[PDB]
Amino acid sequence: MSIGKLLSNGALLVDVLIIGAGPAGLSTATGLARQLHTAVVFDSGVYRNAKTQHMHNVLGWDHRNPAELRAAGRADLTTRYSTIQFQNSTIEAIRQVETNQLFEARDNEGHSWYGRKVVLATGVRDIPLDIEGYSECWANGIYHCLFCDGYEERGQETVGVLALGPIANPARALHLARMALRLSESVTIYTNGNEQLAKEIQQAAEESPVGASGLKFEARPIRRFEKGDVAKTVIVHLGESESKTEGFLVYNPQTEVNGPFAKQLALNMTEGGDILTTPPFYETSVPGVFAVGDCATPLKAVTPAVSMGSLAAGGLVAQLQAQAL
Amino acid sequence: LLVDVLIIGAGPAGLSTATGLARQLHTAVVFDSGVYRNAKTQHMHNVLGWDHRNPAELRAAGRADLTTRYSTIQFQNSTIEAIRQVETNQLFEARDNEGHSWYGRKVVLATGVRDIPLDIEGYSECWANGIYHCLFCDGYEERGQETVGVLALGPIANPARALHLARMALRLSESVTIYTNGNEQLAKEIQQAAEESPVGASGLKFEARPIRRFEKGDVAKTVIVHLGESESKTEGFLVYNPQTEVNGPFAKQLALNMTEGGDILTTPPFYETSVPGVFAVGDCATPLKAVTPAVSMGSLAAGGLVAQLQAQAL
Ligand SMILES: Cc1cc2nc3c(=O)[nH]c(=O)nc-3n(C[C@H](O)[C@H](O)[C@H](O)COP(=O)(O)OP(=O)(O)OC[C@H]3O[C@@H](n4cnc5c(N)ncnc54)[C@H](O)[C@@H]3O)c2cc1C
Ligand SMILES: Cc1cc2nc3c(=O)[nH]c(=O)nc-3n(C[C@H](O)[C@H](O)[C@H](O)COP(=O)(O)OP(=O)(O)OC[C@H]3O[C@@H](n4cnc5c(N)ncnc54)[C@H](O)[C@@H]3O)c2cc1C
Repeated sequence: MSIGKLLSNGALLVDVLIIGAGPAGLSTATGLARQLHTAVVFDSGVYRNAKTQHMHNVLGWDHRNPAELRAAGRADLTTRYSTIQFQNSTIEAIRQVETNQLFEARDNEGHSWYGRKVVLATGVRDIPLDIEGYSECWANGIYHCLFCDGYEERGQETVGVLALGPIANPARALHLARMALRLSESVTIYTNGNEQLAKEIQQAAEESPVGASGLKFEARPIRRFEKGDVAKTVIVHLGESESKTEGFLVYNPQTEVNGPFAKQLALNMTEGGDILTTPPFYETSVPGVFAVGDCATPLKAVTPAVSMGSLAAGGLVAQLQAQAL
Repeated sequence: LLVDVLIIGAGPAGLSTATGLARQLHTAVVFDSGVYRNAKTQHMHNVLGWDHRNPAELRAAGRADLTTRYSTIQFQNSTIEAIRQVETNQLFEARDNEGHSWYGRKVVLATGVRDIPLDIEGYSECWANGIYHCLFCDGYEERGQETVGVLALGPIANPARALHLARMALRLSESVTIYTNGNEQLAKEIQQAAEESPVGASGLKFEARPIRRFEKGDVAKTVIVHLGESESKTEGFLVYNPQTEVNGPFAKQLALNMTEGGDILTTPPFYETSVPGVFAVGDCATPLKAVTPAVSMGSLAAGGLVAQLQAQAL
């Protein structure tokens, strides 16, 4: 290579291997660059929000393409700084060769990279509902985050909430339905064949201080989703032969962390599949390995991802400067 | 005038909070007295997508985004003098410097902090101009020094803080002198801690003489530190993270729990204060005083506000 310190195997050793060039990884690299620390940032080119044209709820970046944030971040990292190296390849394996001290990353081309520390910023993959038409409607009628979307489609007569998967409880369903009520006159909560749940959600709503006004409950099984002709509408085909048109649908899917690294490094995971990290610096259960962004928090958004990246760099700088080379 | 949220502050923290609320069509009045902690700076660093940009540009973009595409966020360029609760979590009243009152279901305090100067002649002249508080914020621009100083005074007067800063300053300078302003016991403790640490004390010097005054040098960001009676040392720049105090009387008026540093005590995931319905975000509510945490706090605060407004009666 051309940056870092030589090892006995013939390779150069950088301070940090950052696996990910979304906002989380780019923000981590941003902090390191301030203190002249070296990093190889890997990018497989798989971004969770690749299906979108417009970012929201990111201060100063309203309605901008998420690709623009990544481009600005990359430009900022190579223009006034020269310690940050970008590698467009997919990491297939990571191993700790020395405790907290040396890590090896191997890519899809057979090439090896060495860092004193590792940052996992691989993001997550959204798991589709096994229902016909779901894939056509995802991020195009079915929305997961009403801070991220929904405002553009406000003023509806009726929209739906899918109380399925992780939304199949009164807390999540009601929180999402009440958010949807800001955007629609009426909200129908779909339970896909769970009457008991529909009853639980209704009762919880009726028994809550604000009540159940504006809410509809649909317990019938869902046969398929059809992308309606107009705007972001989705026709939900229920039972044998009835259907209903909704302005759009709200569903926050189950996710899984991208890459095999939690398995390979035996990193503690959350019940939800996320890599378990602890504030203040978001170090994982193996020292010297950090995790930031979607792969390491239930707060899966751009501003928390960038914040995690900054704080991780603070911790990395501390470790790099306090620990013998 | 009753809105959902009275937001006191239009820095990154307040603006981020408003950005969140606007997505869900919640109403807010954002107050701005026009006093920003980084008012003295031309170049913001360590904020993804904004390297070397003017911090005023971030505030301008955040304001423009909110006024352009959203209609539920109001801005008031006035100073708030007093806030009080009218009914428990039900209602808050903010009184401005013109004797107008505003009512909100909730309140966000995003007032920032004021950096307390050292009581040493010449400090004021050298602040953010030779004396730097955050080596992620600055320092990189003045790299390649022969010598720089760390002021191990106030909150930096302990081996951990002094060594952490000194090792950061060593990235930017051949040598770092740690000043203890007359505390010889501290100088020795810092040296031993460095000497006994895994990385050692190489590149560090220790200066325990009392500091009489700071004189800003004519060249670049240099500061002449006047020691003893007549002796002096010229540094490339000095590094010191000051004690801070929250802006505004609101933590006192509402009797909000404070941290041991004087910040408003808040807790993730939503940064609500010790008084239900009052939130605090950004510098006034965290020891992590930087733009990206301030912005993230604003977003999460908006999530908690959104949750309460929609689960509680109007
Ligand atoms: C449809 C949709 C819309 C959204 N809209 C918004 C919005 O408006 N506002 C908002 O704040 N949030 C939004 N989000 C959430 C947002 O996308 C995430 O919070 C954010 O992208 C997380 O950033 P990250 O860096 O953690 O992961 P990502 O941005 O997904 O980046 C992951 C990086 O890791 C890399 N990677 C993964 N595995 C490997 C490997 N083995 N080797 C090398 N590289 C690897 C990828 O190539 C990629 O570069 C949206 C999400 C979705 C699905
Ligand atoms: C010299 C210097 C350089 C810095 N450089 C960087 C950097 O490069 N990168 C970085 O990330 N961070 C930097 N910081 C830290 C950064 O400035 C803060 O983290 C950030 O400004 C916090 O934002 P905030 O919204 O919490 O407070 P502020 O940005 O200070 O805004 C506070 C708001 O509250 C308002 N307000 C206060 N009291 C009242 C009242 N009574 N009525 C009405 N309104 C009121 C003010 O008018 C203002 O609008 C720097 C700080 C300093 C001092």
